[PDB]
Amino acid sequence: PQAKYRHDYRAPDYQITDIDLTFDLDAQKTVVTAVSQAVRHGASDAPLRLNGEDLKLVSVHINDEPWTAWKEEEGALVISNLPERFTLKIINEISPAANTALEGLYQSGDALCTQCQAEGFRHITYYLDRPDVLARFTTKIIADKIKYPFLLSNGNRVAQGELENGRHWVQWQDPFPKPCYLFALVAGDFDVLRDTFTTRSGREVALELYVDRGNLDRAPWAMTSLKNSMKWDEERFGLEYDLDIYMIVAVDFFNMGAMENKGLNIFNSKYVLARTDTATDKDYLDIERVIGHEYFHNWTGNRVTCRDWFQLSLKEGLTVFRDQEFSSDLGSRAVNRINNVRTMRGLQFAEDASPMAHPIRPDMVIEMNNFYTLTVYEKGAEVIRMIHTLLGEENFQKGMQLYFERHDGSAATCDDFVQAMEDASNVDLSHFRRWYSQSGTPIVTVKDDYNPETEQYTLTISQRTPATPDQAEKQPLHIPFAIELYDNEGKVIPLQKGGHPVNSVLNVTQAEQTFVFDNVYFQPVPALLCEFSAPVKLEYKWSDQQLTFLMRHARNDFSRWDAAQSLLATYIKLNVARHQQGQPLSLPVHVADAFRAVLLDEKIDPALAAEILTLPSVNEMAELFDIIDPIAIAEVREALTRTLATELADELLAIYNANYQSEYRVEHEDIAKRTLRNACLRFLAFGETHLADVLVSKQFHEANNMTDALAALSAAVAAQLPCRDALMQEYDDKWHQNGLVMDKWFILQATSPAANVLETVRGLLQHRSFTMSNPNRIRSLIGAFAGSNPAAFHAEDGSGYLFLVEMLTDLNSRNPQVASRLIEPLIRLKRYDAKRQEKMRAALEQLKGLENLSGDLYEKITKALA
Ligand SMILES: [Zn+2]
Repeated sequence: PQAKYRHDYRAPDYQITDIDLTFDLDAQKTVVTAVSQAVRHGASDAPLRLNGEDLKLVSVHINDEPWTAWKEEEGALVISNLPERFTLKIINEISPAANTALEGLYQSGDALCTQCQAEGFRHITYYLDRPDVLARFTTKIIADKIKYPFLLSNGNRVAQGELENGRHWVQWQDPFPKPCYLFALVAGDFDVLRDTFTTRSGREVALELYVDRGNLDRAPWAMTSLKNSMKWDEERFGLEYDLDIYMIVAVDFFNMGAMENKGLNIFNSKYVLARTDTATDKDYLDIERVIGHEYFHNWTGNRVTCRDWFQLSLKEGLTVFRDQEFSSDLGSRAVNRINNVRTMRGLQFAEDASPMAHPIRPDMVIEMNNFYTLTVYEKGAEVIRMIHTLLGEENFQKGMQLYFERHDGSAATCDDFVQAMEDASNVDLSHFRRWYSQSGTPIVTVKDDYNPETEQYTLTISQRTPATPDQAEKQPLHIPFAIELYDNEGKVIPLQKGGHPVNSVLNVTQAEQTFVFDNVYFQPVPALLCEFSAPVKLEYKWSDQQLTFLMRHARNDFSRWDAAQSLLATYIKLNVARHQQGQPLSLPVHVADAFRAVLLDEKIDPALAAEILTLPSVNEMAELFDIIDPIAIAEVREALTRTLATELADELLAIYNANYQSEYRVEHEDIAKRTLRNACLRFLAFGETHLADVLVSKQFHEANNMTDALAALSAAVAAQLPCRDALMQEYDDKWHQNGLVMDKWFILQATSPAANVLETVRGLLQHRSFTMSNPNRIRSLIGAFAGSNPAAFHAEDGSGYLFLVEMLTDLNSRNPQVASRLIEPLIRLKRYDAKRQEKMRAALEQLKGLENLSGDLYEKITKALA
């Protein structure tokens, strides 16, 4: 399998302007007839090179002439000797029922549906499967009426009829030219929730949500979120929907979260289906986020698409930024920012330190599906957010307007987007562009000095990015570095120099630079990298008292949570070193006191209190260390929880009780209270055993919602309480028929601290609610074990690696995309000790020798073993 390089981009020799598709649909054998209008742009002797994978070719005609001048090759149909403009007709067969990879057209339960990103359309017919080829689609679908009463594709229904032998047909037309990755087709029998949205200019849009029969009770929240998303994009970005119908289909079998196919999104049902007894506050907020995300792609992705797949961040980073702004505008901005920063620090930073490290605009790709990553999405969004920081909302919106004005109806590049931002704002972004082409996390080191004779505060700031496996050379970036200075009363000291105000976003552009501030009347406590103003690691020699001062006085809630994180980092690092020497936890009294003060503070937003009282996960803790000791990290996290539970027992129980809510509401004040209450519960589960057991068991049984029932169940598992086995069995007996609800239970089983966790996980491969045919089940059981239980995955006997190898040996053949997601914990070997590395290398060498090794795994394994 051959690498492809961004620098090799070349305009296509042929364009296809219009394509008329017919599907004679059947799960065993689908016949596709594709009639394309092609125009040559390249040299008159250039052949037409169509992509195709796993297709049975039936015929090729050019202007209705059976064509003799073609050859099939690996992944291609090469057609020679063509006129300048012509009608191409291809007939080919495919088999949805045999498509276990879930790429192209496949079977999802009884339904047929598509997943065409990045390059799945070539699994349906021979085509120019590249996103700079934009065609107007019309799609006719012919199927058995009883099996497939609903036949959906992009756009509007323009014809329909019935046939003999119990078949019917529908034809769809989408007036907007589109790259083929936005093609979608759905056939099946569904319940449909129907509603309407009227755009600000008065266009009435029919909204239709298709769910499996019986699931209509779980549909209204997603419909509500869709209307919320539409309204918000109008208010915030001035964008309206541009078609007459918006369809969403929820499918159980889906390798991704959701896809933005024009006017016909297809969603993993995990991001659609919610009822208060089945779904948590977090599920509700995730549905909102992902409904919004796919809706926001209508402009940032669809009306302006990607010239090539190396530009993936152009749509994904910008759309993630938009979904974050949506969630933040509608909810708690501080909570959203906190959560996204934890994802950056705990998950993305790890990827940027891995063999798969890549810039947000990659330079080299073997399997494009390997690059739908935390880097392209989450760091890509941090990069858009830095442009927003540098320009401010007004200029940023001007740049959006110029971007759409220039690029509406075409495929664009990351560079085009930056250029629009720069032209609209008159902010020079040429050094800034380096964030697109350099991989790795910068480390920003800050030293300060207060001069009492001159009343000046000096920050000496430096930056470096360590070399990564993909790039030996690194250069300084344009780092927006937001600061705030506090006097001893907690008041902000105006920033100024030489009689003029200074902007609080510093431009850190050099390897080393000094910034001097005048009229600093008192020695300041600084807040640094405010609101995580750049995606970097900060090195500053904090005192404990500077941090607790900030937790008490910082103006932005983010800064208070972030000061607590820096405070905790110090003692997590201390206690991991202690664990390694056989010693128990040590924590100064004044550190527990800072957390007591948060619990008892009446003025603090419960949303903030809740996040400060949620300890960093084992993955966030891992990023504090050069060499990861996952067993010490897990045990230290538990010991810290036990220590805080003992020191704060009375305060924890008071706040738990005060935040009781008899009514369940999916509303941001109610959610904040309940998140605080359940954060208290986590600690309380580690109190005196009988007391803990009673409290947890009672919450589980009296819960009037899944958020509270799951928080109880999770605490019983985490603290290994006596009630655990009974509660876990009760949930199984109640919920086994419901895969999405069982995913929560598989996760708890997979991440359990019990000594026998792997044995339990292996037995659950035979559980009635588990199946290897379903990516959600796989991710909930196997993926959560390997990625979210590193202590057990990295068991010293190497049993975790051997288990993952057995699972990937199956999935490599069955569903390479899911296999490649799941291999990720194994490729982090260089972060671990020598003895672990050699077992992990051994596991990777075993996988490398697999017969029919997928390109998806090949790419990661070869990087990991380099
Ligand atoms: Zn997206």
